[PDB]
Amino acid sequence: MKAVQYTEIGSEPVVVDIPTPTPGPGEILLKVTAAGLCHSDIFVMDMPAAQYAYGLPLTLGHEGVGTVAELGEGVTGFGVGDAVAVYGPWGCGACHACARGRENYCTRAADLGITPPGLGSPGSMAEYMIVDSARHLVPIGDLDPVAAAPLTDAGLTPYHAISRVLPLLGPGSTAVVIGVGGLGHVGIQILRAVSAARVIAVDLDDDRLALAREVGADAAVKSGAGAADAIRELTGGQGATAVFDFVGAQSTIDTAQQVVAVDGHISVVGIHAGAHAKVGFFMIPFGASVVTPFAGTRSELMEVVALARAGRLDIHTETFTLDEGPAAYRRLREGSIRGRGVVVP
Amino acid sequence: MKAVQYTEIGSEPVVVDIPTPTPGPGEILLKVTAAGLCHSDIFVMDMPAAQYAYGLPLTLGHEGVGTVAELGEGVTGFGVGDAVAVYGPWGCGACHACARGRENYCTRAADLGITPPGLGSPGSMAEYMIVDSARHLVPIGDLDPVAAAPLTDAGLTPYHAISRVLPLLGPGSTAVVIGVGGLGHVGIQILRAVSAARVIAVDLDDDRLALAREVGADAAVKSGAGAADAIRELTGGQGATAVFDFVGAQSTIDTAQQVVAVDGHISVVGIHAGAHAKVGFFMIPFGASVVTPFAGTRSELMEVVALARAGRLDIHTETFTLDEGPAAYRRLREGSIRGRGVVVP
Amino acid sequence: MKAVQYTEIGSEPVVVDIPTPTPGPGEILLKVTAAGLCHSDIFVMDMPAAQYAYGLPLTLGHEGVGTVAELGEGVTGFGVGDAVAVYGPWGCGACHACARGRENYCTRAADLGITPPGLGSPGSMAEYMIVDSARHLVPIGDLDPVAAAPLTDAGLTPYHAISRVLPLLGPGSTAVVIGVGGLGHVGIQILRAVSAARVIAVDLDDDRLALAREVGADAAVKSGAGAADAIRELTGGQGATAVFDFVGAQSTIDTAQQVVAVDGHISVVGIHAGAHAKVGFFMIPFGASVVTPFAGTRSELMEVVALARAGRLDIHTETFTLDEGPAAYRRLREGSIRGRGVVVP
Amino acid sequence: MKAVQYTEIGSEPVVVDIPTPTPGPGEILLKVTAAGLCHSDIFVMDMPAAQYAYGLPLTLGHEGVGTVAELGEGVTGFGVGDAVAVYGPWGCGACHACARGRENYCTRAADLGITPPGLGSPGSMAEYMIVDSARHLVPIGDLDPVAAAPLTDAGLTPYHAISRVLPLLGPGSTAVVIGVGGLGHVGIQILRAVSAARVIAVDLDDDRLALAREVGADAAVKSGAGAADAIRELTGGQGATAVFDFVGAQSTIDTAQQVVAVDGHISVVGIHAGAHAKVGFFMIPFGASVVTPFAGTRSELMEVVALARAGRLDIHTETFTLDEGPAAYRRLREGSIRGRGVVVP
Ligand SMILES: NC(=O)c1ccc[n+]([C@@H]2O[C@H](COP(=O)([O-])OP(=O)(O)OC[C@H]3O[C@@H](n4cnc5c(N)ncnc54)[C@H](O)[C@@H]3O)[C@@H](O)[C@H]2O)c1
Ligand SMILES: NC(=O)c1ccc[n+]([C@@H]2O[C@H](COP(=O)([O-])OP(=O)(O)OC[C@H]3O[C@@H](n4cnc5c(N)ncnc54)[C@H](O)[C@@H]3O)[C@@H](O)[C@H]2O)c1
Ligand SMILES: NC(=O)c1ccc[n+]([C@@H]2O[C@H](COP(=O)([O-])OP(=O)(O)OC[C@H]3O[C@@H](n4cnc5c(N)ncnc54)[C@H](O)[C@@H]3O)[C@@H](O)[C@H]2O)c1
Ligand SMILES: NC(=O)c1ccc[n+]([C@@H]2O[C@H](COP(=O)([O-])OP(=O)(O)OC[C@H]3O[C@@H](n4cnc5c(N)ncnc54)[C@H](O)[C@@H]3O)[C@@H](O)[C@H]2O)c1
Ligand SMILES: [Zn+2]
Ligand SMILES: [Zn+2]
Ligand SMILES: [Zn+2]
Ligand SMILES: [Zn+2]
Ligand SMILES: [Zn+2]
Ligand SMILES: [Zn+2]
Ligand SMILES: [Zn+2]
Ligand SMILES: [Zn+2]
Repeated sequence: MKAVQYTEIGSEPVVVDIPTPTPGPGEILLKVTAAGLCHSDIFVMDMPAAQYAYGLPLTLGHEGVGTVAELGEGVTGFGVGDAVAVYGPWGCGACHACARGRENYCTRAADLGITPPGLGSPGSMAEYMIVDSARHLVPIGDLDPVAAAPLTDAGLTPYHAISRVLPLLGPGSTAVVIGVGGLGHVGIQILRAVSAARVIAVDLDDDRLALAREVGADAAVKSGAGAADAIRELTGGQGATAVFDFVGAQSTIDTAQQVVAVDGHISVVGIHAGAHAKVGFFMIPFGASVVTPFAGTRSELMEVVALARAGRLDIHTETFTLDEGPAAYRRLREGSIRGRGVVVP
Repeated sequence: MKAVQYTEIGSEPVVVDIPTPTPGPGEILLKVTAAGLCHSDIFVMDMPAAQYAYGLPLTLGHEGVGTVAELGEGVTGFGVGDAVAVYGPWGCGACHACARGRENYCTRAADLGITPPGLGSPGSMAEYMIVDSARHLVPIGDLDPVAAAPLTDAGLTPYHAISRVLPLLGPGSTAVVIGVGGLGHVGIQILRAVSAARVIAVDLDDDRLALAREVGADAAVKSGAGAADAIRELTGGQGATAVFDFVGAQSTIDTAQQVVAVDGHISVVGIHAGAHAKVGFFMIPFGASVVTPFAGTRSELMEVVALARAGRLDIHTETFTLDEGPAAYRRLREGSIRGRGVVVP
Repeated sequence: MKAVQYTEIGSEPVVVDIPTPTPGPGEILLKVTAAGLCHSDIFVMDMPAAQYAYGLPLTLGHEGVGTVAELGEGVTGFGVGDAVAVYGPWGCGACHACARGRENYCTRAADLGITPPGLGSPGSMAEYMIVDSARHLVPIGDLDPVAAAPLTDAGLTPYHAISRVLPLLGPGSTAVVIGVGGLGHVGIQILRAVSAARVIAVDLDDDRLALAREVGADAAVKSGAGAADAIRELTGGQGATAVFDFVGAQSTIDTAQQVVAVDGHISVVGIHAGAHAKVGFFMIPFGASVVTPFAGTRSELMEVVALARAGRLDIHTETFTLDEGPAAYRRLREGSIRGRGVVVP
Repeated sequence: MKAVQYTEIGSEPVVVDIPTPTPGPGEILLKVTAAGLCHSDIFVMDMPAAQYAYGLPLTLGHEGVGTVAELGEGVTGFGVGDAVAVYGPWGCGACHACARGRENYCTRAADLGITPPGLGSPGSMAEYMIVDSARHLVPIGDLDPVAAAPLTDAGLTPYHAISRVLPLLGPGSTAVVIGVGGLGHVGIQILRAVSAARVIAVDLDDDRLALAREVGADAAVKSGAGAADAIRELTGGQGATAVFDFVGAQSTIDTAQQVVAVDGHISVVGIHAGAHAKVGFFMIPFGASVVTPFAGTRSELMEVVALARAGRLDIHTETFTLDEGPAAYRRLREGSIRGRGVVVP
C-alpha cells in the first residue's frame, strides 16, 4: 500500500510502498477515506535526534476516518463496510480517567508504551490503518469523509476546551477565540451551537477575520498591540468571560491575560515552545483559571459528530492526494491552507 | 465444578456439577473467591414462568470477586493471579452512556442480548466464572475477598445514588437512610466518608438501629407512622436535604415525601412492586427531585474500592460454603443475615 | 390611581381608584409600564373562602416591569427613571438558599409573612407599585416594556426548569416541550439559544403547533393518546432526554413517562390539582429524575433579560388597557390569547 | 472606644481612643467579641505612600465576630444580643456575581467605592464596629467567639478554594496542602470533613508538621527540593489530584507544578509579590488548571460555620488584648503564632 512516512531525522516526509497490515485479536483494519493534516505531524518532524523516540519509519496522520475492512478475532459491534472516525488519544482503557472515557488524560499510557496513531503508532496517511480496539471507533453514518476527518481533532480539541467551562458561558457571557484556522473556525461554530455566548474572533490576517464572520462570529478584531483595548471596547470594559487561545504564542497569551474577566477562564490550546501564562496575584484577575487542555474525551467525539450530522458545523477543507502529501505539509508550514488540509486515498 | 443454580420454575436453587468454562477471545476466566447474595437473585426465582426469560439452568450470583485464572486471546492489562472485582451491569461498551462508563444506563444492551452475570449470564456462585471483557474487572489488591464481594452492589448502588446529588450534601445538610441492611449499612459509611452531612438512619428492628450507630449514623429512629415526626424533631423542622430509601415500600416512600426539604432529593433504591413516589404540586415540596437509580458506573466501582482500601468501609458479612447456598437464600428471605451474606468456594 | 383588584370571593376582578402608595425605608416606588396576566392570578381567584388568606382587597399582577419613580430612605443603586423588571418570588434574603439568590426556594418566607406581589402583596396591575427591596429589581435598559413583562415568569420559570438539567442537553439530545402557551413558546426559544438539543413541541391546538414552528421547534405533534408513539417515531425509539411539561395534567405527565429516556428528566412545571408523576420501578425508566420546579433564581432572571437584549427571544403578546383587565382575564380562562397577555397603564 | 489603627505611612499601628460610631439606615452596630490578625493587615501597612489609598486613620481587622448592639432604621432579621460573624469581602449586592452570593468576585465594588472592613472601611480591632448591611452578618449561635473569628477568612478562603474543585476529590484522590499556618491548618480539616481525599501537608518547620498531624493530615513532609519526590513516593507515582498552596512563594508553586496530576488542579492562595505559576505546554501536565482564588462566597461562610458547629474544626488560636495588638502584629511578621492570632476586647 501507498503511505506518507517520516523516514530520517530532519528530512521532509516521503511517499513509500509498504505492507498492508493484518489485524490481530481485538484489532480492526480500516480502509482510509480521509486523513487530516495538523501541526502535531510537524512537531514530530521538527524534534532533534536526541529527543525523538516515536521510531523510524513512522506513517503520519493522527486525524482519520475510514470504512471497516477486516475484523480481528473476537471483535463485534462493527460490520465490514461501516463508516467510522478514529478516536485519536489512545489510553489504557482501565484507569479512573479511561473508565470515564477521558483517555486524553490517561495516567498510565506513557508507562505502558501506548502511543496514538501518527505519534508513535502508524497513522492515517496510508490506504489502510490498524486501530487497536473497538472503543477507538465512532460511527459517522453517511457524513462526507472529507468534512468528517477534521472532526477528530480540529473539532474534538476545541469542543473539549469549551466543555471544561461551559457552565460559565451563559447568556450575557463573552468568549474570545484567538486564531481562526483549522481549530479556531470550528471553535467559533461550537460556541454558537452549544451556548448563548457572544463570540469575538482575533487573527493576524484579514482573510481569516472574513472566515470568522462567515462561520458566525459576532465581531472580529486584528491581533497584536491594539487587540486588548479593542476587545474591551466591545465588552463595555468588563472583560471576556473565557478566552480560547488556539495560537498560544507569548503575545496571544499576554492579550488573553489583559482581557479575561474576574472569575473567568483562559484555555491555552495552541502550542508554541516556551510560551506560558503567568498565573499569580496582580498578574491575572481574581478567580480566573488557566489550563492547557489536550485533545478530548470519547463522549465528546460522539457529540462533535452529532453536531456535524445536525448541520451545525461547516468545515472548510482543501483536498490532496497521497502523492501530494509532502507538498501539503509545505503548504501547512507557510500557513496557506484556508481551514483544514485533508488527504484522500 | 460445583455451582448453585436455578434449575426449574418455582423451586429452590440446587448445588450441581457442571463444566468449568473456557475463555474465548477478549474473555477472562476467574477463580471465584467470594460471591454475594442479594435480592436480585430472589426476584429472578420469584418470576412466573410466562415472565421469566433468563434461561434454564442459571448459575446465580451477580456480586463477585476472584483471581484471574486464564486470559483469552488478545487480553492484556491483567496477569494470572491478579485479584479483581467484577463490574456487574454489563453494557454494550460503545454508546454515549457506555463511553462515559455509565454502562448501568446503556441504551443498547437489551437489543444486543447482553445480560449481567447472575441475571441471564452465568454468575459468581461457582468455583469459576467467565467475564466478557477486561473493562468489567477492577483490581482490588490485597483486600479480603469476603469484605470486597459486597462492594460490587451493596457498595456500588448506594455510592451511585449518593453521587447523583453529592453537591446538595454540604455542611449543615441532613441525609436520611431508610433500611439498614446490606445496602443501607454501607450507604451510611459512604455518606460519612464523602460528605459532611448529618446522617439519620431508619429501620423496623432495634438490632439494625444498633448496626446503624456502630457504622457511624448520628441518630437512628424507628420506622413506621412515627418516623416522619421523629426525623423532623431531629432536623428542627427544616426537613431532610436528601432521603435514600433502600426499602422502597409505599409506607417508606410516603415517609420520605413527608420529610424531604424544599429543593431536596428522594432516591428510591429499594424495589417493592407497585410502590411509587407521587411527584406533583401540593404532594411534594417545590424543587424536590425524585429518581429510581440503578446500580452504578465503572468509575464509581473504582471509587468504592478506593474507600475500602483506605479503611473507610466496615462491611458486615456472614460467610457460607457453596453447599450452604440454598440455605443461605432461605436466611436472606426471612431477613436473618446481619449485613451481607457471602459464599466462599 | 387606577388598579385591577380582587374585591370579594367568587366574583370577577374590578377596576378601582385607590391611593398611590409611598415607599418606606428600603422600598422603591415604580411607575408600571407593563403587567403580565398569568394563571397564578386565576388560581388565587378560584380558591374557596375557607382556603383564601391573601387578604381583600388584592391588587393583581405578579409579572411586572416599570420605571423607578421614588426611592425610599437609604436606597442607592438606582436613579429615578431607571427601567426595571420585578423579581417575583420574594424570599427572606438571609437563609442559605437566599444567599445564593435562590429566593424561589427560601425556607423561611412562609413563617415571616413575606408574600409575592399579586399573591399576598399588591401587584403590578396598577399605575404604580411598591417593591420591598432593591435586590428585587433587575435593570432592563431600553427593552420594550411589553415584551419584557413576560420575562419575569413566562421567561424565568422555563429558564430555571431547563437550567436544572442543562448538562444533559448536549448535541444529540432531544427535549420535548408539552404546551405551547405563555411559558412553552418561550421555553422552546430558550432551549434553542442555550443548547444544541433537538426540540419537539406538543399541543392540542393546530394553531399552537404553528406557533411552535414559528419560534424554532424542529417538530410539532398533536397531544393526546397518539403523542407518545409519534414522539418515539421522531427519536428513532431512544426516547427523549428531557420532557418539560408546561400543562401538567395527568394525561401529559403519563405521555412524559412513556417517552423519557433512561437517565433522562421530566420537569412538571404546569399546575393541575391532583396530577402527579408516579416514580417507581417498572413505571419509569432507570435514572430518569422528576421534579416540580417553582419560578427561578435572581441570576436566572438576569440571564433571561440578557437573552432578550441579545435578540434571542421573540415574545408573542397581546396588549390590553387597565379598563380591559377583567375582559382579558376572561380571554385567559377560555385560552384565546396567543402567547402572553400584557396590560399597559 | 479603644481601637488599633494605622495612623501614618511606614509606622507600626497604635492603640487610640476614638468615637463609638452610630448605625445609619440599613446598618448594624456590633460589640466586637473577637478580631483575627491576618497578613492582609500587614500588606496594607507595607504599601508605599504613592500606592496607598485606604485613608488615614484606618482601624485594622478584617476577620470579625460580635454581638448585635444596635439596629439602624429599617433593619429586621436580627435582635439585640445575637452572636454574628462578619462576611468580609463586601460587594455591591446587585450584579450577576453578587446575586449568587459571590460578592468576593463583585465586578462593580471598585467603581462604587465599597471597601471591606479593615481594608478601606473601619475594621474589627476595636470595641465596636459598623456593618453596612444585614446580608453581611451570619449567625453563629453559642460558638466560642475566639474560635469563630478565624472562620471568616482562615476558614472561608480555604473552604472556597477547595469548593471550586470538590468534584475532583473523590475516593482515591490526593490533596496536597502547602503551608500549615492560619489558613493551612483549617484547610486540612475542611478536606477531611467534605471529601475522602488523602491529605498530605507540607511545611518548612517540624513544629508545623506536628500541627498538621494533630489536625488530621495523613502525612506531613518537609518543604524544599525533595518535597516533590517525597509526595510522589506517598502517591505511588501518580501525582496529586489537587495542590492548595497557602504560601505562594516561587519555590512552593514550582513544587506544586512538579507534583500535580494530569487533569488536576493548583490553587495559588498564598500571596508573595512576583511569584506565579507558569502554565504552558511541557511546563505543567495536560489538563491541570491553575487559579488564584480570593476570599469566599456568602453561602460558603455559612457552610464553614456549620462545620464548626458540628465539631469538625479544631481552630488553634493565641489570644491577645487590644493593648497587645501592635505587639501581636510583630509576632505575626516573625511567624511565631501557632495558628491564628485573635484579639479579644
Ligand atoms: N492542545 C491540543 O491538543 C491541540 C490539538 C491540535 C492542535 N493544537 C495546536 O493548535 C494550534 C492551531 O492548530 P491549527 O491546525 O488550527 O493551525 P492552523 O495553521 O490551521 O491555523 C493557525 C491560525 O492561527 C493564526 N495565527 C498565527 N499566529 C497568530 C497570532 N500571533 N495572532 C493571531 N492569530 C495567529 C493564523 O493566521 C491561522 O489563522 C497549533 O499550535 C497546534 O499545534 C493543539
Ligand atoms: N436499584 C438498584 O440498583 C438495587 C441494587 C441492589 C439492591 N436493590 C434493592 O435494595 C433493597 C435492599 O437490599 P438489601 O440487600 O439491603 O436488603 P436486606 O434484606 O439486606 O436489608 C433490608 C433492610 O431493610 C429493613 N426494612 C425492611 N422493611 C422496612 C421498613 N418498612 N422500614 C424500615 N426498614 C425496613 C430491614 O430490617 C433490613 O435492615 C432491595 O429491595 C433490593 O432489591 C436495588
Ligand atoms: N411552576 C411554576 O412556577 C409555574 C409558573 C408559571 C405558570 N405555571 C403554570 O404553567 C401552566 C401553563 O401556563 P401558561 O401561562 O403558559 O398557560 P397558557 O394558557 O398561556 O397556555 C396553555 C397551553 O397549554 C396547551 N394545552 C392545554 N392542555 C393541553 C394538553 N392536554 N396537551 C397539550 N397541550 C395542552 C394549550 O393549548 C395552551 O397553548 C399553568 O398551569 C400555570 O399555572 C407554573
Ligand atoms: N487569597 C486570599 O484570599 C487570601 C486570604 C487570606 C490570606 N491569604 C494569604 O495566605 C497566606 C497564608 O496566610 P496565613 O495567615 O495562614 O499565614 P501564616 O503566617 O499563619 O502561615 C504561614 C505558614 O506557612 C509556612 N511557610 C512559610 N514559608 C514557607 C515556604 N517557603 N515553604 C513552606 N512553608 C512555608 C510557615 O511555616 C507557616 O506554617 C499569606 O500569604 C496570606 O497573605 C490569602
Ligand atoms: Zn493535532
Ligand atoms: Zn488509562
Ligand atoms: Zn443486587
Ligand atoms: Zn452501551
Ligand atoms: Zn405565573
Ligand atoms: Zn430565605
Ligand atoms: Zn486575610
Ligand atoms: Zn456586585
